[PDB]
Amino acid sequence: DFNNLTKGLCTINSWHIYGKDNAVRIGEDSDVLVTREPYVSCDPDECRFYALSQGTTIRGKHSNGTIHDRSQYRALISWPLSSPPTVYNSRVECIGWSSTSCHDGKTRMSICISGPNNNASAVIWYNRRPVTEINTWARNILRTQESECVCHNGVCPVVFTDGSATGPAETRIYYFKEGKILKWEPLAGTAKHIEECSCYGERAEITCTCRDNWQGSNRPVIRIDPVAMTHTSQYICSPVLTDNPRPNDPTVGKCNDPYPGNNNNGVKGFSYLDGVNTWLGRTISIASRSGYEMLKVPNALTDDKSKPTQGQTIVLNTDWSGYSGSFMDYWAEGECYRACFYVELIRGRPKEDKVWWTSNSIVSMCSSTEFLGQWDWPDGAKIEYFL
Amino acid sequence: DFNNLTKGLCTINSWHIYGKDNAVRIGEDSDVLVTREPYVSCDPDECRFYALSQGTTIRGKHSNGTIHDRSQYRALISWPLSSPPTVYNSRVECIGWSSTSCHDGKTRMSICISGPNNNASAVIWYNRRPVTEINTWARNILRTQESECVCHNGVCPVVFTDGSATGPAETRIYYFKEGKILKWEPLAGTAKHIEECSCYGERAEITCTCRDNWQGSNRPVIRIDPVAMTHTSQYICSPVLTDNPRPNDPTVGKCNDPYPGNNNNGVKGFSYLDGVNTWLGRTISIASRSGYEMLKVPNALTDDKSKPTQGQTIVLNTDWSGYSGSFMDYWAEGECYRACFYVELIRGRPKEDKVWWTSNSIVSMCSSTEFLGQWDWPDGAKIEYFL
Amino acid sequence: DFNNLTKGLCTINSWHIYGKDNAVRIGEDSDVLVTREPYVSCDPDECRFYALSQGTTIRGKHSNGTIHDRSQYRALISWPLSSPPTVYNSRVECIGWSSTSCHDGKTRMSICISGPNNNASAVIWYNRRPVTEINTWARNILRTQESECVCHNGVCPVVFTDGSATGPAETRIYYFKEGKILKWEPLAGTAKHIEECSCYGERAEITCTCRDNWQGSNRPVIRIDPVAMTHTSQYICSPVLTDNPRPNDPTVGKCNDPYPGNNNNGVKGFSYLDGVNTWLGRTISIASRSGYEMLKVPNALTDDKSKPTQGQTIVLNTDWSGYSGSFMDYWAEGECYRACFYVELIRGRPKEDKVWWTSNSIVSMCSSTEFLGQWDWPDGAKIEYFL
Amino acid sequence: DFNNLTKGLCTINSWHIYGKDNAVRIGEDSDVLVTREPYVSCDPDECRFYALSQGTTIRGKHSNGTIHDRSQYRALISWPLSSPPTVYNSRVECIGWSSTSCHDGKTRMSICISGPNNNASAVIWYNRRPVTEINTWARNILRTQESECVCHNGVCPVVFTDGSATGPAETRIYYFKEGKILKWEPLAGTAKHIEECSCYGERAEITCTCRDNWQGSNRPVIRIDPVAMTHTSQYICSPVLTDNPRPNDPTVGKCNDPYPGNNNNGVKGFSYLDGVNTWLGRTISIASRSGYEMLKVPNALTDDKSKPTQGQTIVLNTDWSGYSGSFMDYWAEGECYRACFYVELIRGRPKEDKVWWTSNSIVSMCSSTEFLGQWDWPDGAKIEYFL
Ligand SMILES: [Ca+2]
Ligand SMILES: [Ca+2]
Ligand SMILES: [Ca+2]
Ligand SMILES: [Ca+2]
Repeated sequence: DFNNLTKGLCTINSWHIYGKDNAVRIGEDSDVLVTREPYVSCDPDECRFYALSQGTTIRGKHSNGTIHDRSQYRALISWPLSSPPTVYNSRVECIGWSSTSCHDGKTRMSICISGPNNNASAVIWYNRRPVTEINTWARNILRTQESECVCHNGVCPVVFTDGSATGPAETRIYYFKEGKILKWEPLAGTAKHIEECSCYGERAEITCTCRDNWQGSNRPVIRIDPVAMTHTSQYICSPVLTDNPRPNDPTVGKCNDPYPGNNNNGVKGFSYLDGVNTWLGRTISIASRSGYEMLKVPNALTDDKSKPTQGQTIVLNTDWSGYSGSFMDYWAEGECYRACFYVELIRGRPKEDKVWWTSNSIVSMCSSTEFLGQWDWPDGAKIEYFL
Repeated sequence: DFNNLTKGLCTINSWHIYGKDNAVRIGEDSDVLVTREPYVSCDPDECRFYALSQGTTIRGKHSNGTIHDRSQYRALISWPLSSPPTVYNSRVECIGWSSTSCHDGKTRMSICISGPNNNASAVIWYNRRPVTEINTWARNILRTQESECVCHNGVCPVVFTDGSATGPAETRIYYFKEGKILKWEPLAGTAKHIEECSCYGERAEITCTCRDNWQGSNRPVIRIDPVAMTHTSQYICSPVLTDNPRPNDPTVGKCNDPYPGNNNNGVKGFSYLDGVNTWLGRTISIASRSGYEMLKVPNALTDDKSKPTQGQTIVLNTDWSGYSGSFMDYWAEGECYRACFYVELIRGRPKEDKVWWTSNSIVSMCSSTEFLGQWDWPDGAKIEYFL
Repeated sequence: DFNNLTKGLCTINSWHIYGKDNAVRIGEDSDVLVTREPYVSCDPDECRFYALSQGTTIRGKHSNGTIHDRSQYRALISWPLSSPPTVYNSRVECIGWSSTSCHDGKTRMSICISGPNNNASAVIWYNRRPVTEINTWARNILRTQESECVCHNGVCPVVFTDGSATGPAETRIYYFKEGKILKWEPLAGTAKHIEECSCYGERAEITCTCRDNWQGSNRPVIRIDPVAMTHTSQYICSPVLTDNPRPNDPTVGKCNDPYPGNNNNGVKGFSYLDGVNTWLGRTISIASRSGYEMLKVPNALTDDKSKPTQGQTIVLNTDWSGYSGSFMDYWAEGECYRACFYVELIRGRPKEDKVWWTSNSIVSMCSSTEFLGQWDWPDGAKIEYFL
Repeated sequence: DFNNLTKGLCTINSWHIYGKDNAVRIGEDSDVLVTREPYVSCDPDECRFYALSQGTTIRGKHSNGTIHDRSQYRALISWPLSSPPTVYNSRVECIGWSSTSCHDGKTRMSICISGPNNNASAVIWYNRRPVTEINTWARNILRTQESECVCHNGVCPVVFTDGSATGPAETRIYYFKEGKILKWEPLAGTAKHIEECSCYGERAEITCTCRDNWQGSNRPVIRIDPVAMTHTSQYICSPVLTDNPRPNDPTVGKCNDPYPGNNNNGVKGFSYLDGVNTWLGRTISIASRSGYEMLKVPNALTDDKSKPTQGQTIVLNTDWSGYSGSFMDYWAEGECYRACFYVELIRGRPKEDKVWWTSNSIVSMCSSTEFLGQWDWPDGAKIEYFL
């Protein structure tokens, strides 16, 4: 029967290692697939890794050129937790270069976009069969979250953007039930530009922290109500800026406007916005996708002067990071939802020029109410063995 | 309980990418099997890829010579949708160099032919055990559809041809129930020569678009009634000729005779013949198996002057195609049958001489009532990496 | 519930290809295990391939020396029908260099022997746990059938030999129920020496055709009654001699004595002994394990002048064969038991010196009441690609 | 429903080969993972192999350096019995460089420790989700058993040590029920230092034979009562010393004190302590982890002069051994618990310098009431093929 967001977030006093696949390490001498834009997603019975294959192995010759995002040979694949995405164990969800996926309690919905930049289309799959199709409205790179959606009593909303990446675009929230469209609505609120939303849900409310690609160093937030099927957007108020690249943290920041300083760029990220129980993730570098850390900034969403009270380094500044996004095991035992996240560890091009490919591996963490010691969790591949 | 063709075809206003395995790309550095003559086929619970293995990997040395059709080391294998047919994940159905396969609702029937050209035999398997055997009647290359059959309340007919390929031959429609022969009957109607039939069924009627190898540039059609166990054949009337090689489209074409101009050659193909809701597939080239496209030609079967009103390019003329065939997920949700098809993308010999093998990959599409933008879906392997 | 041999043998008017794995072909560029002494065995729900691994891949370096039979790194593995025995898909049954295995209807019993030649022991496994252990009685290479046993209402007898191979030895029939020993009894009847028995059962009777290694060119037969738990032995009377090596067929042969002419050698083989419905298998060569054929010799067991009335060549004399043995799918649909068999196709040492290993692949056939044309089914590997 | 230790140990009159994976042999030309610290563990339905991956294949280049114990790329993986731990078949349990795992009857609990040496933490997983977290108390390499725990009516105790390895440390027995902490208690009794406990349970009592790393050549024993949740410790009295390195066996030994002679070193080991039905395992070498043997020393725990009455060599002194530990199939049929154990066969560094890695394979044995002949069970890899 349909899942229903009835619990709230547990208290996050630190983070524990949840998953880690060591793909590029293992892929130096194994049949692992070149992938990117990963995420994690739970069924009622198991949690899995997810990514867009590039349709080639890392050591395969057809890996030259996989710095490229959109092509005919990309796909949404998933595999067992903490395994590497191999040729022999990966399951294909749908064909496309942009995706999102979520179980509703009864079964799983998966969405893939393919197409030329000016004539793309989404095919919504539900219970492993195609059900609904949508075409470019703005006709400039139709695209979704690149991480899991969230459902509540059968309704699962998904944010798409179609249009420019360095300007005004058209974003829609679609509300699906059983893979079928219930309704959709243009973006509302004060957010200026929306990309790659990272979502979670608790107490019958869904929160997505997204990416303003053309203006904002602070991150927009869509809050969604899955029962009334309406929404609104804003920016995180805090001065602890969490996009990349970004300027340095000011002492005061914006609540309803992009904080300026870098244009036309960002990375996928997330946060858990929960009163004083609020944690933001970010690359440590402001210039580069390097390092990763979590920061406890009470009332970040609302308090425009808020600054960190506690923190945890996940990846050292010397180590390459990348995209990141939220997920929770909604069918786990317990009185509250335990917050989890993942970081994509990009390897290869552009920063690592001596190779001709671009891949990644995954580290995943979840919260603890304990205060656990911290380690750092690098990819751990040695680029020189690929030469 | 037995499946019953009770729905009709949905409205096809365009086609969406359904499946794609990228085998030859992935097989440059993975243990993928050399195969050909693929197809797709659905059980009640999952849809799979199917093909005739050549009993060797692509990079394996025993791949030299796999331009050859009939040998002791060929087999019908199936694998998970959109995976590549690998050594470690493929399931063997039966041993043979010609096949067809279909689930009847209760369980699956698979048919393989093996033998020397003059002493071949079919073994009908049902629920993974061998049940019934048939011997060459004409004693010249007993052969079947090379794509899935169709059932209705337990009866699943299959078209075989035995005899010459460049002349009069003996074709039979066998009607199986539970893997056992109910009846068979010689070919009837006006079709002159029958090979490799592509079949679908709706509203308790089965339509196969086949291949006249010795005369026809227009395609013969067998219509089958699974309740009365009778049939009849014809040719598609339209002048939009859909075999290969073929002459150019005239302004008027044949309904009960082969349209002349090329002898003793063709390729497997298909169509969905549904009033104005009619779509034909073809190679774009008339000379070569190059490119692929779908064309909307209302009343093609009956209207001998019919010409296209809408179209979709699937594979660009610069890209190699090959066989193609129909399938539908008869156990999918919905009020109508959503039409699907697949194209075999041949690589290697004969057209690509620098390698000593011949393999292929698969693209598969299904219909949408939407009007989706179009992309082209090439194999995407780079023949030079095999050198 | 326990299986009960209640049907009789179908009429065998010819043989159809049942299974074929092409392992050595595929193993030239895949991770396939060096094996030997294969067989086939059916559960209620699926039929599988079985063999003794040598604990190395064919292309692996540790394959030098696998001409050797008994070592610490051998095991009974099984795998899906017609796949090759690969590292990633094979299931280990037990550890040993001699084996037999059979499902009793409720679950499967598997028996492996390991040890030094003078201190060997059998461990009987039942439902994948070890249950019963037996030690060398004669203390000279304890050994079993190397093909599947047969059960009836829970009782499954197994023939072991312990002792000399070129002389008098001690053979016992053990009767197991639920993996536990019910009873055992020394060999009886007129057979002089027993090795590697190939067994089948019909109408509550079990027939094993075995191998007299020190004297007989004609094959001994143990007939077993699974209800009374007694047995008796004999030789096949016919002059169509079916061991190897062997002299030429005389016009008259022995019923209760070894036919003389070659000493201290043989190969595993089988027959189906059923009135006029009797078929014997043999290598075509008398000198070498070359070629394979089936022969219809009515009343072979009893009629000491019987000579062939029909035949089928399975492997041409120019192609290497090896061991062979019987099996039937006792849970198949139908009024009679359809007779099946397999041939081991040995490759490498001794006959093929340029390589340093010894492996094999499998062809398997079952009967038809039809008269099917015949093909020949060689291994099909090309020894020169291993150089 | 929860498992309940209600049977007692069967009579062990000898040992039979239970499992053997030949990983390093097979890993010379297959995608097998570098691992160490293995063990075996049974679910209600199957028994599996377990080990800490090093996140690389043996032939992979990232295997240089895997002599190292604690890193970010290690994990607890399990795989099917007697298979090798491959990239494509291994299941990841949790992320860490120290572990233990046991099914309680209802489902399985797995515990992994990760961290820097001074800020480590345990995450207790239960039914494949994380549930409970514990932090370093002594802040010097938090560590567990490196072999399976044991449960009784839902309570499963686990021994951890935190502190120095060559001195006084802090050891705790935690008692888990449903993955949650019931209670814990500091170490008690006369044992001086505790590491890597090997545990079994019979008649509602749990016995762990552990390792005193700084003083004892004789092995400490924790006996645990899972109903009262208390414990006590001691040393095995016997003079047949079973650590390594160790001095030579005296004629008399300690019951409540470490027997002196080697400092600050040992290996994981085990024993089954059962009146006269008592068997100890040990390396044959006193200097080196070489060879392995079992010894029957009646009343070893209590009788401080006890010396062997029977024995079995498992691995010859010329062959490398390593860790060892106990397990039993608590859900096996029968009136008593059949005692099993495993030996880790280390290959590579330190003793085998010409390679740059360190891996192992597994041999596993269980008891028989029979008196079975003995074989020796070496790794069987040939280090020269890795050069
Ligand atoms: Ca930005
Ligand atoms: Ca033609
Ligand atoms: Ca003989
Ligand atoms: Ca010690």
